[PDB]
Amino acid sequence: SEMLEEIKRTIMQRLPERVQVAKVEFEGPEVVIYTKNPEIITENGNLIRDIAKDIRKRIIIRSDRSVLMDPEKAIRKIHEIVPEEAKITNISFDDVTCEVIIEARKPGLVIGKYGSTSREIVKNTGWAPKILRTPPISSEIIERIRRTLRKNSKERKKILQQLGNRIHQKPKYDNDWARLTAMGGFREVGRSCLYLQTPNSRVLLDCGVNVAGGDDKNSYPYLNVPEFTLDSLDAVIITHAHLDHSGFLPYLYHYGYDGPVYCTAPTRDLMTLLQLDHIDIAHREDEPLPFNVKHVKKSVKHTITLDYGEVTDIAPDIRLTLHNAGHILGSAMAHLHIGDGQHNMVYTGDFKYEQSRLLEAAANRFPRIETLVMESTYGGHEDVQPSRNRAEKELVKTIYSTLRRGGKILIPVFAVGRAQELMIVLEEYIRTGIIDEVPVYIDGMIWEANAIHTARPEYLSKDLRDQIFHMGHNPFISDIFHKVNGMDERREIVEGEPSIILSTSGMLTGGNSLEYFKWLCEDPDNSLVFVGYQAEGSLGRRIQKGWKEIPLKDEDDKMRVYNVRMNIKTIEGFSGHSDRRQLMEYVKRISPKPEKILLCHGDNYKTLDLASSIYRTYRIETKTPLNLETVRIQ
Amino acid sequence: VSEMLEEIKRTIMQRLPERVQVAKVEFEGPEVVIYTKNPEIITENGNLIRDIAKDIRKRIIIRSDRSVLMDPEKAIRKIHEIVPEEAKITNISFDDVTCEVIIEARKPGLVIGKYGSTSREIVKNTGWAPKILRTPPISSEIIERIRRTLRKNSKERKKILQQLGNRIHQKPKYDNDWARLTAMGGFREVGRSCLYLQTPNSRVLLDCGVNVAGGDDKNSYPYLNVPEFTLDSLDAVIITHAHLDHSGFLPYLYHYGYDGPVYCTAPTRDLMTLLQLDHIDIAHREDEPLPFNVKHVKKSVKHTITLDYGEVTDIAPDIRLTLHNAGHILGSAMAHLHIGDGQHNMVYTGDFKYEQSRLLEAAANRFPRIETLVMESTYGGHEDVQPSRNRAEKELVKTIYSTLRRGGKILIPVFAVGRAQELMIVLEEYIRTGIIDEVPVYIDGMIWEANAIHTARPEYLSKDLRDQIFHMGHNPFISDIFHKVNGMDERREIVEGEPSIILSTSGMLTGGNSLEYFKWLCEDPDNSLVFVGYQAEGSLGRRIQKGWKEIPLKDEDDKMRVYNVRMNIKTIEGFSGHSDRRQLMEYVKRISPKPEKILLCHGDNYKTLDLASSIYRTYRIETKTPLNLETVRIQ
Ligand SMILES: [K+]
Ligand SMILES: [K+]
Ligand SMILES: [Zn+2]
Ligand SMILES: [Zn+2]
Ligand SMILES: [Zn+2]
Ligand SMILES: [Zn+2]
Ligand SMILES: [Zn+2]
Repeated sequence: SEMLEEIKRTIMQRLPERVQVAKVEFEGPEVVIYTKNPEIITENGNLIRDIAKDIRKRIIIRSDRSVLMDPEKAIRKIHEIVPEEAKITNISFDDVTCEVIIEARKPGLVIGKYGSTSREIVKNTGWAPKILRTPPISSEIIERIRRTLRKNSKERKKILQQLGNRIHQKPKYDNDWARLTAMGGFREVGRSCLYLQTPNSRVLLDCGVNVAGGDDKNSYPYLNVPEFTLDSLDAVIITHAHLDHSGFLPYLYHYGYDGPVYCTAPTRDLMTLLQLDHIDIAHREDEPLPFNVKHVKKSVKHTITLDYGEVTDIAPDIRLTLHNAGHILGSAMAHLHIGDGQHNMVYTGDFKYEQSRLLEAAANRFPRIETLVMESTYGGHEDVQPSRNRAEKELVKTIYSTLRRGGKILIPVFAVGRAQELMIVLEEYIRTGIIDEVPVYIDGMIWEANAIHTARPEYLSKDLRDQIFHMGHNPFISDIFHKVNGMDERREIVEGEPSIILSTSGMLTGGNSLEYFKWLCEDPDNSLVFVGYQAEGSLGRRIQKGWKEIPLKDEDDKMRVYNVRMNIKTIEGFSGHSDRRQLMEYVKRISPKPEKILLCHGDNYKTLDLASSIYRTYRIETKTPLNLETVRIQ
Repeated sequence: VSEMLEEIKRTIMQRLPERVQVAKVEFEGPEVVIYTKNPEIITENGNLIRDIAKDIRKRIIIRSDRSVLMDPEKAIRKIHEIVPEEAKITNISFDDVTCEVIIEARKPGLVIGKYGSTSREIVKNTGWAPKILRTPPISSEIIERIRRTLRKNSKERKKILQQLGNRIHQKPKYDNDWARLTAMGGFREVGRSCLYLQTPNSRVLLDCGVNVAGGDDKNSYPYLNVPEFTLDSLDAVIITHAHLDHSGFLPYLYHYGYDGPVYCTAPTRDLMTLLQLDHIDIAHREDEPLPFNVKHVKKSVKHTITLDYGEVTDIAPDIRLTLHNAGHILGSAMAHLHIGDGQHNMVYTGDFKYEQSRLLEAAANRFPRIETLVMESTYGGHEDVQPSRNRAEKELVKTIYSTLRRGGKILIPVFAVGRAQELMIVLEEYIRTGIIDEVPVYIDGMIWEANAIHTARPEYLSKDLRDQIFHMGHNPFISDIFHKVNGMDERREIVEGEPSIILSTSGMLTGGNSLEYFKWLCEDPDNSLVFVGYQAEGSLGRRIQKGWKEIPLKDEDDKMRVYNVRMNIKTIEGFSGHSDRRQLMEYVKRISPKPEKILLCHGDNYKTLDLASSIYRTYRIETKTPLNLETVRIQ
């Protein structure tokens, strides 16, 4: 409140009057300078950056509300100076960031050669143009998120006002120490949740849920831990959108959390999609779910989207940076700069240290690092996956076999994960004629997630991105695929001609895939293909492990015993997690060599296995904490 | 007040005869107290009482109701009637809380009377319960001061127990799915021993010490600023032994609003308060801040509950505590915590010597069900094997007779309680025999006052020594050999005087009287210094022990002055109150039930890891060596 004034005074004393400052706000992680002279934005903020580096802050310049053009009139002036050439799809406005969102067929000519066209836009309207390429298909989810954000301007500004007020304070105490407390997904794969404590700050790294249909004592993170109180909590960071890592977030907002959430733009989008489906599933089966739609909305309002590499002040003593995890669209690793920096840490979350058809390999270059916290899903020597090539041949073989038998191939997948990777490869192999021309069916859920993909292309692999937006080969539109919604429709699918099915609930735990499974499991011609990791507990793993006598609800709700006779095939070398050797290589090749390693998100016996392996082959101390244990970082 | 309580009361009384004229049943601390209107029932060995006690697994105490207790003044009159004078009484005290009359006499057997006849009659006549004691050879200023405090706060103390008892005997709120221990001090170090046990229902501190090695606050005090620690949720504090590195921070808690109990042995409590008070006096005599005062030490006493070795006591709805002899110091204990269903119990050792000393019995190794064991590791690491004390004794005499005939004094710096006691015994015997030249040995007032407490708590001393003082009258703490030193003028007269033996307060040279004698005798080659206890990192003792000779400190007129050491520095290994490398190892072998997990504390970093490395390699038991803010899960 008072230390902030000194920050404001420093700005004004370093700035010319010509820059007509209206007010200086502390909005969230950043400092905002509002000017009554829009042309100032246009000029080089080099003097601005000189100030930013001087006070060690991020500084944004925007136009004051007074010098902003009425959106009505603002649109005319746009069409005036483009004009039709770069055919414009849509124009939107953002009352908070003072940006005009412009999506067009050819974004280049919205900008102008030396960025001169957009220069004219700001100079004439006062709006910062966000030049964006037209999405080949709109994503209902994003449209909704935008409506939420739009209609809640006033409220969002105050949240940012207050959040920023907490963030740029001088720390209350010295930074003697730092600690990490496990709260989930340790010596298990499930409720990934990690709790960082400073004498000043309390942050939660991931906040997930165990999807496996079991006890509450096994499905949720340990909030009942003495150290964790909700009021003390300064921020939640969400690596990627999988419910393993994000599913418990809406519970927090139900229990009265009032703070920020940080993640990549895709993460926020996918997250919302997955959580919303999680409501539809419970409403479908008549199961008491705690969080309503409202709690997802609150989550969205308090979410702060971050680009990869974008350094962010989230607490008086904590800078956050997100680096590409390359596991799922928008998946990220958290690098945390703590205090004086001498003891920084990195959390991986789920990651893959290999370029996929969809994503760029996980990052491995960072600022100074003391401690590394990595997943160990496929840890333990026995977990070397086969080469991408071999993995691909294997699939083709299975499908051809089924197709020749005249059957269908069911591949159960999460709405986002292996699904997209699978779609790229299948599209290609069919179109090329490596696989026989056969319809590939896809759950609305996956489809809707794909929409998000094409809409955040910057988060895809360069290779793929350029293939879509420069070469015009977009696999997700292909006539090969057919969108699926309604059990009514699905009935026809299973009764129809030999085909390939992608359906929701990655491990066969409820959802659509289960219903397909019911219909197809009793025919030896059909085959079930496993691609993702099958967690312990899940029916998927039970099936995989060889279980062939499964009891389920009937056409009505009658319990019926199902004698599985269909082919069960697991295809290794496709998972979103880096394999055993890749994990070990990731440690060999790091930015600064870490001095301590923690292992999480890993099956009990695989975690211990990797730990000794790492140490004996690299002589680096690795801790393998149990679920309620705490490790010191500083 | 509570329904769970009333239920117990009914079950108690429906199993009692009309003859037990029961006034009321109270829950007072860990125990259930039956007040009776018929004192003659106290007399009978409550065979039915103990039966009820085992059946409900609670501890039951019988007392006379305040109704049938005779006036204190009137009671005294009735007592002197029945001795009548032969067994010469020294002092008579009363305790409103326990309904107990305390009597110290020259001949206690005559106050009991054959067949307990006399004592029985005192109950019949006054309603008071006679606690009979022999009058100690020396009275303890500190023990008397405590007793006064307890008398003049009985009103409050009665209420304190009533609430505490009310909290303890409740049904556990949540299941006992998990248990965990947070290191808060004295881990990978020796300094602020403090340990935080937490269940879903209960929060207990094991030890609460101060790193006497006075430096930064961030290094001297335990880490209470850990998120998981609240003072409002803390159910109990357990103090193993009176040493400041285990007990010195306790008064801070009460300063900062702690309202709960402290558990320990009677001598521990007494010794505690002595060292705690001395620590306060030292700071104020040396113009230095300390975040607690006398006021707070008094509060600490008010809330203290003393226990005997092997006394099972309900601490929390899901915790039972038993203290076992640690053999380290007078009253030194290990803690056995029976948690929940008892499947995942733990033991904390504190400091301990797994060997019989002249002064104390060997550290207990026999316990009921255990899963986790937390032991000290001061002398971990293969290098830290100590030679037999028979050798240490011989090697000590050698040094003495050398320095003594050279025209020099022998300085031994010791904490008021510790090696001082042991040393005095072995010293007394050797001069009396004539193995040592007869020279006067000077003691600091502090060690003397500590001794007083030793002779007042006989039952905690080794069986041998207990027998030799209280049945043979060979009390070594009386020998004309020793001289109590108070004031500064006496100390100067020893330095200029003719050579002899010195014992001075503050073990490793922190300050106090210990630093005074040093700044008088170190520049003389004739003199020498002997280390007998452990030397912690942040001390001058540790520096002088490792070969360092030059130091900067203050003079008479508080002047920054140089001090050059020419004297002999001889360390006598094989006398510390900590069991050495061989004994620590042996302890793990002979431990009653084999633990399935071991945590190491109170050890030097490199030694801790060394030991742990060897524990696992030898016995293949998981050993954790947690850093100072880490948490280990027990269940
Ligand atoms: K809590
Ligand atoms: K605290
Ligand atoms: Zn995961
Ligand atoms: Zn994931
Ligand atoms: Zn490109
Ligand atoms: Zn000790
Ligand atoms: Zn100690």
